[PDB]
Amino acid sequence: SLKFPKDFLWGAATAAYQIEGAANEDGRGPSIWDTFSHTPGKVHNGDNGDVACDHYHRYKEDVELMKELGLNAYRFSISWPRILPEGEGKVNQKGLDFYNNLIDELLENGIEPFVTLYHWDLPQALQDKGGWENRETVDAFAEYARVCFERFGDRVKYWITFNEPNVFAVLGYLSGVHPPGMKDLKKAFRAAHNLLLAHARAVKAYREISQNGQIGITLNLSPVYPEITDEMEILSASLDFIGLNYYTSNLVPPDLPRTDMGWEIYPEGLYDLLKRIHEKYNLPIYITENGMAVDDEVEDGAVHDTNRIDYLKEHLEAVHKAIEEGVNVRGYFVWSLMDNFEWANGYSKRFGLIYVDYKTQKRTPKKSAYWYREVIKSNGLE
Amino acid sequence: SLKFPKDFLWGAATAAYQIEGAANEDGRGPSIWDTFSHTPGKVHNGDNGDVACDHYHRYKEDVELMKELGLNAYRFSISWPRILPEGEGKVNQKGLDFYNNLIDELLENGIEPFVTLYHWDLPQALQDKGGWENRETVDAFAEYARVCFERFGDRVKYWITFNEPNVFAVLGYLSGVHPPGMKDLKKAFRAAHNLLLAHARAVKAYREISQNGQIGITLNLSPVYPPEITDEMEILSASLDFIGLNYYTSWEIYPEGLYDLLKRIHEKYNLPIYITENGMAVDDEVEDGAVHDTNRIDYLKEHLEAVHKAIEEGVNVRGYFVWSLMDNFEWANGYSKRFGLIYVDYKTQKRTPKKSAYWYREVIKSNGLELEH
Repeated sequence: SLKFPKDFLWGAATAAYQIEGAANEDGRGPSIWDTFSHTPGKVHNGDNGDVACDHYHRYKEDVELMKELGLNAYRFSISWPRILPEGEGKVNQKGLDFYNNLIDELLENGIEPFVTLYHWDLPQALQDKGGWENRETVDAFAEYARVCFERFGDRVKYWITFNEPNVFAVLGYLSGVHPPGMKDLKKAFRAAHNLLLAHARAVKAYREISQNGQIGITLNLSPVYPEITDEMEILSASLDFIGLNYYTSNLVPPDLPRTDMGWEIYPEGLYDLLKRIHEKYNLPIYITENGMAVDDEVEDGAVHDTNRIDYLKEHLEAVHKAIEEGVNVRGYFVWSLMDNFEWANGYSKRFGLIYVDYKTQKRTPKKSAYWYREVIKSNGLE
Repeated sequence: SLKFPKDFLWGAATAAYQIEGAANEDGRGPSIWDTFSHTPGKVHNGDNGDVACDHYHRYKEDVELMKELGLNAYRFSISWPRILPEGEGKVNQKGLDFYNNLIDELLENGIEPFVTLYHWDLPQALQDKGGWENRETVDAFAEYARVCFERFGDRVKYWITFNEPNVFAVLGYLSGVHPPGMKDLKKAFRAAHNLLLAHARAVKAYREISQNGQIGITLNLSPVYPPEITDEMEILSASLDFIGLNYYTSWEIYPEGLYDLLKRIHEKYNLPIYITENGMAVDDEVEDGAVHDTNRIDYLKEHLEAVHKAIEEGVNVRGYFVWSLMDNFEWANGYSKRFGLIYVDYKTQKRTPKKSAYWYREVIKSNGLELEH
């Protein structure tokens, strides 16, 4: 048996546009992914996030499923255009009411929020003026980050500025398979630069009103794909933790099994990566994403996804071997809590511990959900 | 009685985003008005054009209503993002199929198409790159105009480049009440400049394939709002075949203004003139299956008098189009302003001809009106 540290965080992760739905309800403005998934040829089978998991309306049931899972932490993202329909200025009280109710529901059931500010849903009004190529987007994000800290920070104490900014810059500005769908390295550089500045000014605004919580960033360090004043501002933004998203390693040759994404399953790469960061850097590490897509089928009311079981099992061995050698892994989040809209793959890729039937919105916990509940309860593995 | 020329065009007018619906169906990409109407605070009551009059699916019933009306011409717009979901590149075959079916349905009922290329629905993909502040949008519009000419021009003989480009530039870039919702005069200037260049490049592309149909543009010269020298001459190099006039008022009802303008265009310019828009919004209600919009009759009749006084003074008016054929999505006013000759109930999509439809039908049948001292 393999035990984890006592207060180790056990959670699952989602993202706003991937589960929320209610895209054009209750004062939410459109994001670039609303535009992207309404454009033919961009997303598998014309899927969009108009409805998604309808989590906006069904959050109470979803929080209750988290409690039965036994989570002590839940990673979600705030939809920027649900707070500021134009990215800045007018605030949506209804959007604030939703995340206040969500946060309070999580704490009522012993679940600690782990909130991501930007999870790729840039407000479309900002993209009309250039998006991340225009510095006024940086201003808007800082105002946006401020609003979230002031109204949610008394309850939220784990914050993330950006989810895989390195990946969005590549897929959105280099390969063009993600919005804003361009292929120009000079644009990618400018977008990346202002992403760093927006990160730094949000990190500083958090420290400037001083919450007992922490804030960091998340990166995937081996992903698989389908003037002067700014520099000083950027490097003065020291972190409290680093979030690691691991799925596979783009370097794998060894004949390995493959997921439903085509991704080779290679948990030892997680172990080494954890080691490499421990030697280079000393900050706390949270595995903010780790999961597997499976061709899941609801059977006789059940989904027997033992594939996903052994993937997470073998990856939770790798993290355990790392902590045994001093690496300060302080938490673990499965991607994902529920099947959802997986960007350009649409709904054809299921990562959830919980199956979602999109015709009925019925939630069916996968077998991995019942096994994960034991892992949290035992705080370890066999 | 006041009689019009034998070949005078009698029609009604619509615009793609205002009636079509099917906004995210059959290969259509989003327009800036899709984005605009999905943003809170931009459109009255949060209305949008997702469904509108569902004309995309109900076009054959609508064409049947046009023939009952007696129309010989019908002014509609082609949705640029229905032809090119991103404004340039891959062409949507289903979009070409729809307008081919529409035009063929019109001509089989003796109705002459009067097509507008740009009626305010810029593909959102091009707005992401700056929209009309970006010269690449000029290129995309030229290619767009070309595609339509090739696939539709063998049947279509009357073409409009832009509907009130002067109004869009003010409302989209100075006032900010229309998308892309900016308030900057220098941006209004640059957008205006690119619009004229795109107009000129499309006019010259039409002459390069030399279909002996006609090309022109539409302007409202009394709107209410309720140096690249090689460019500039390229603008002036784009001579017209006709001018389209949109008149509503100078909303004060003021038909004398119409006649005044018609002759000064006859004085100052000379092009054939089609009044491509004329109409009035009324608080229409269905009282037991009927709409008694006598107001709309008065407005039209009085304005049909002004055009008739101008024509017997030699003004070369060649056609007249009612705005609108049917109630529709009136931009930031949403569905709260009805301009149609035909009432549309948006819960059932049921079409109910108003009293003006029956009155306009007889005007066409008798090619004129009836007067008194």
